[PDB]
Amino acid sequence: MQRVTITLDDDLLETLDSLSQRRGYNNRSEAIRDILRSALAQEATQQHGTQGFAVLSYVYEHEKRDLASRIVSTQHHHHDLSVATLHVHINHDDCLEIAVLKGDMGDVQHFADDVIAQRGVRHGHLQCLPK
Amino acid sequence: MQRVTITLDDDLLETLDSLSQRRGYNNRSEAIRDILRSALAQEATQQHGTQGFAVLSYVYEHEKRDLASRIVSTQHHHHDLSVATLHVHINHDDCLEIAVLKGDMGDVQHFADDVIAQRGVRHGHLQCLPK
Amino acid sequence: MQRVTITLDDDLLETLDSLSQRRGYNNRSEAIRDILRSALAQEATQQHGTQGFAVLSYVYEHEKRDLASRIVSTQHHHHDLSVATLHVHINHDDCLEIAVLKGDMGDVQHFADDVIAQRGVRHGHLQCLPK
Amino acid sequence: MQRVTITLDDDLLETLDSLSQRRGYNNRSEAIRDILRSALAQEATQQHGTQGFAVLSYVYEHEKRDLASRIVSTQHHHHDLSVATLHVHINHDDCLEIAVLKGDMGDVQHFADDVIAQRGVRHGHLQCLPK
DNA sequence: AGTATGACGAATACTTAAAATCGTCATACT
DNA sequence: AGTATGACGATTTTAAGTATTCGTCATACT
Ligand SMILES: [K+]
Ligand SMILES: [K+]
Ligand SMILES: [K+]
Ligand SMILES: [K+]
Ligand SMILES: [K+]
Ligand code: NI
Ligand code: NI
Ligand code: NI
Ligand code: NI
Repeated sequence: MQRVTITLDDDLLETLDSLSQRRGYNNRSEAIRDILRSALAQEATQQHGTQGFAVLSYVYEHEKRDLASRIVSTQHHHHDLSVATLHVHINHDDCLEIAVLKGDMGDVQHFADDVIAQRGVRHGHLQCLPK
Repeated sequence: MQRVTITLDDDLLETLDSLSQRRGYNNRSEAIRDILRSALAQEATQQHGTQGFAVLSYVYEHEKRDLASRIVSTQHHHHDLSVATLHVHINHDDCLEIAVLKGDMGDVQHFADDVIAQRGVRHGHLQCLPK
Repeated sequence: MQRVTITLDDDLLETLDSLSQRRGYNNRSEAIRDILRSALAQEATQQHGTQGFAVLSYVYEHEKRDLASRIVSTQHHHHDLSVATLHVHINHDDCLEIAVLKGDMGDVQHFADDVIAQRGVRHGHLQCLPK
Repeated sequence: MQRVTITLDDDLLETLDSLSQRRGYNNRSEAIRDILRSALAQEATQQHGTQGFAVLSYVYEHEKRDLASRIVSTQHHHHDLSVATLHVHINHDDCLEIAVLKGDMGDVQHFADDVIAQRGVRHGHLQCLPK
């Protein structure tokens, strides 16, 4: 098999290990392998063509890599694809934005990842509602 | 923080890396992490004790007398969970409502149900975001 | 850009400078500007062909079965002037709605009126932001 | 009397002068004096006591003065007076934000100023709805 | 009185350089 | 297989410094 080195926040790591231990896992590699495999398999994306509405929601640290200042530009670039976005400051560092999108379910998907992917933007998620 | 090495079958890794490039993160580490945090969260939102946030999105028509009226009511019902609610008038008689909620994941789920029910609520979807 | 000097009575200036420090701007120039744009943009809305954005806010009781799903219907009549509408649930029966509107300042003021009307809408206010 | 030099955008200055001319004003200093005096005198501050809800709404170039990330930062500083904020991208450069505030009408008022005073935040406006 | 401008400390925008983190591999001990 | 690290380029943070653009007061013209 292949080796791979990932880098995790201390908290993430603990949260992960313990939870892997309470499940009967004696080795991380298995543990993680099962999750990747699982969540990876149960996947699906948006067919390019249909139009409609989408609801992109996600959390992120506004401090990390001028994410706040950046996320906006990211959107203003396709400002003809954003209806509005609702923000909710959940604490000094973290933020929970919810963006309503409208247009080519394709462009949407893009713009979505143009966000979600960013390092320091956890729990990304795009929900679609095509005409 | 922390850095770890795991081992996964040549097969899986390929599947993972496809995702890395295919959908955004040209970073294997993040890809994993985001999939790791998905995991922890699921098996945290469906765990006794957890509190947090949540994004309940749904559609419905403003043409039914016993549809648009109830929603708001049954929502004020537990107005201690509703942070706010963005609403869009997609077309002439259809509404796209997104409601951000906050509290014990339990009640929250409950609260979501008592909303997706009210006949006329289509595509109802809950997205939990623990602490 | 442009820089100008004006002359005002010792009296007035003192009143202005109190405002500068008292309420934010520790900058005389801005203080003035903001007050100047209030003036202009005011006698800019009450005019012809004037188009732009507007923020219609108001409160009401959802308890009244003819007030809850009553506002949404009116808004759906001008679903072409509505962008989105944020809504909060102050308490068991109080609603705080904010409707962001775009279009011609006429139809808007119109629209607003209709919504300010529907008996039971208190504190109703509309702010215009011409282009 | 006292001399004072303010700095204005070219457009602002023209918009202002012409409008001052169409009103029978032969000198700017009078024109401006009258507006300052008026709107200034016609104020309405908030006392540190009454709690309630507020509706702060403004526009601002997100690239100017790092506003996008600063605004956020400041709000996260008073992240307890903030319920939720609705953003709307009107164009590549400008943004229309609507923050719904809650708490001691006095702090709100303060906070609101910590947003409106900013060079780069035009048409700022606070609307109060106490208890 | 009402308008323009010079002059210059203060605030903000651009560049540029060094320091601290992250993302992957590869080697090495369990 | 699993897990832990050194090594090292790519990505971000900080710090630093210079060119601009502001905000006001002072001086001078209209
Ligand atoms: K991410
Ligand atoms: K609430
Ligand atoms: K609409
Ligand atoms: K908050
Ligand atoms: K301002
Ligand atoms: Ni925030
Ligand atoms: Ni609607
Ligand atoms: Ni309500
Ligand atoms: Ni914007």
